[PDB]
Parts: sequence; structure tokens; C-alpha cells
Amino acid sequence: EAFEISDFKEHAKKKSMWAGALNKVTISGLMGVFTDLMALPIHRDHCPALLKIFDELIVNATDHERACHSKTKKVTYIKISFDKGVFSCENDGPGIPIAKHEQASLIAKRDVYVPEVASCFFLAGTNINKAKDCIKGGTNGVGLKLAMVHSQWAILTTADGAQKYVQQINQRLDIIEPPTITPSREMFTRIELMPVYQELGYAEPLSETEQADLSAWIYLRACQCAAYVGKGTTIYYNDKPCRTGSVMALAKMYTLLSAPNSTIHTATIKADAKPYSLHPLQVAAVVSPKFKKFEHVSIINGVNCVKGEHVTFLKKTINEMVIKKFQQTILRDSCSNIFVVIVGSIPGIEWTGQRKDELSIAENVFKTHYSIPSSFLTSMTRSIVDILLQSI
Ligand SMILES: Nc1ncnc2c1ncn2[C@@H]1O[C@H](COP(=O)(O)OP(=O)(O)O)[C@@H](O)[C@H]1O
Ligand SMILES: [Mg+2]
Repeated sequence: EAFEISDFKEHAKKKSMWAGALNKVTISGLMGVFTDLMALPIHRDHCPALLKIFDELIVNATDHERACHSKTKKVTYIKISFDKGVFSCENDGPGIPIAKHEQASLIAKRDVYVPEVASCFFLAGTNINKAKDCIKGGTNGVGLKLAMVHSQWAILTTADGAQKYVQQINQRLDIIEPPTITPSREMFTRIELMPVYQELGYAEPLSETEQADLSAWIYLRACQCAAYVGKGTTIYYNDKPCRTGSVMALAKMYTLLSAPNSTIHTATIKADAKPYSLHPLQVAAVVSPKFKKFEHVSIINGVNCVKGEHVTFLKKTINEMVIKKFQQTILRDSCSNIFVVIVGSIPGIEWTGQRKDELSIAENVFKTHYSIPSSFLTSMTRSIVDILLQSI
């Protein structure tokens, strides 16, 4: 028919490329935390874009944590809330600067302050020009805008130690209210919003099962955050601390139902050269005959990554050992009883899309730079070969 020209807002309300499907679909490997913390599958369809806007706020807070972990004022908390359908994320550390943005003001022909650029201008942020070694997850300058475009109402609040800035952003970014600016001694950034649940396939208000599923998924996402952030940061979900600060605790949570009292093989995968040497990768793995296929949970640069060559590196290395030790005794066969958690930062990665589901890298990065400790390989191989010798 006709050739139409869209704007960002209308395009994002219609197109799955930005955040995933805009209706409920079957999400492979969808999990949530249920309370002992136990991660369990959610066998109901859910809207990927809805889960992504929660993710975009959580990764923004994790990014600020990494950015500040060496400065005077660090991020000491990330507080995530979900109640009556309202989602919020708050972190301390330096606020978004409360200042006029000259370029944005000229574009919009009115006064625009920096926090309005951060929340309302597509393709805008502090990572548009991104260093080659940056390990923040943010890159595109769209994540916070997508959260606004999928919100019936939203409130951005930020304080910089001298002033507080409050701005309402309503009706899927159609209405940007002028901000309120007052003196303040607080220092934080808070986003609070109500998603357009009904447009994304949910009930108005959330049904009992929808509410329980979403709360479980957010709780697990906060727990994944807690394993990734630095030592001086606490993550809260509905004011309870998420006490899963290690890959070991995450591995336990995922295997508590299926392999209780399991042995957890641990490793720190290290590199000798900067920038890789700044960024150890923490690994915890469980080997059980009860597991039916290889599975991993990877939190890389604060993002839940479902595919990447970092996984392949580990699998290929274990497989090599398993084949040798199996042959002396007598890839799918060698790894199908493994569950592994990998958490850490990797400099210089790219992605396959806005959702950051798959990281993109040369496999030689791991061959050249990283080393998997022999004690971990030996102990994993012993456990895997025993399972294999049973079947025989
Ligand atoms: N919780 C937060 N704390 C501090 N700054 C934030 C926060 N969330 C967003 N920002 C700022 O707003 C900008 C826009 O966020 P976003 O649209 O997600 O882009 P990015 O791709 O940079 O993450 C970010 O680059 C960052 O500078
Ligand atoms: Mg972002």
C-alpha cells in the first residue's frame, strides 16, 4: 500500500525489534524465584517486551554501580519494587545532572534539562560514544525511552545533592510534563512506572497468576543482579535484601529442587593482559545424572545472556578433558549433565540485537586471553566420567 514514515514512539509501540514481542509468547527457559530460595520454571506465556522494560531499568542501575565503584560517592543500593502493578527502581550515587541540555533545547524549541534527554530522547545517553573496553551493558540510548513508551504513567526523580528534579512522563511518552525543581540534600535516581499491561496481553489489573509470575521473575532478576554487582552494593526487592551475592548461591538456587545437596565446582577464569585481566569471570557448576541437557545462566556486563562463545569455550574445554579421561577408562554427551552459572564482565563485546540475548565475540578472545583452572576441569571431568561409566 502506501509508503508510511514512522516516528520512534509509534514504531516502538508496534515493532518487536526494540524489546521483543509486544504480546504474550512462549519464552524458552523462563524462570522465577519462589520461596529457601528456589528458581523454578514459569510454564505460562508472557510478554518479552514487558520483562525487557523491567530489565532496562535494572541494567541502568547496575551500569551506574559499575561506573561509580571507584569514585568518591559509590552506588550502595539498588531498590526494586513491584506492587499493585507499579514497578520502581531506585539507586543512590550521583544523580543525573540537573542542568539545561543546550542541544536538546534547540531541537525541542524549549527548555530541556538533561534528565528529560535521558528519559524522552531516543538514541541519547552517556554510552552513545562507548569506549572499546567499557563493560556497562548500556549502549543504545533507548532503554529508558522504551520503558516510558510502554508506561501509562511514569515518574523520573533524581537529586544531585543540591537540587531534586521530578518529572512526569505519561501516556506512552505522548505527554512530557514540565519538571519540578526544588532544593534538596538527597542524591539518588528513581524511576517509577505503570506498564500498559492490557495492551501487552495481561489483565487489568494483573490476575493472581500473572502477578505471582511477574513478581517471581523480577525477584530472580534482582538475585542475578546481586551476584554481579560489586562488594559494596546491596540489592533489594520489595525492601528485602537479595542475599545471593555469589555464583555459588545462584547455582544452589537453580538446582535446589532437582539436585539438592549437590557438589558445586567453582572456578575464577582469569586473563593475564588488560583489559581482560581487570575482569575475572566467576563460575559455579553442578553435575547431575538428573539433568537432561546442558544449561547455563550467564550474567555478563549486568545482562542475562542466553547465548555466547564464552559458554562454548567452557564446554569445548571440558569436552577435551572428558574424551581423554573417558578413553583411558574404557560434546553433547560430555556436557549434557552440566548446569553452570557464569557471572562477570567481558570488555569489547557486541550483541545480536537491542534485547542483548546473544553476545557477539571472536572465539579467539578466550583462546588467546583466558585460562580455565585445571583443578576445576579435573574435578568436573571426574564427575562427568562417572556418570558416563554408569550408563555403560
Ligand atoms: N538509574 C540510573 N542512574 C543514573 N543514570 C541513569 C540511570 N538510568 C539511566 N541513566 C542515564 O540515562 C541514560 C539513558 O539511559 P538508556 O536510555 O538506558 O541508555 P543507555 O544505552 O546509555 O543505557 C544513560 O546513558 C545514563 O546516563
Ligand atoms: Mg540502558
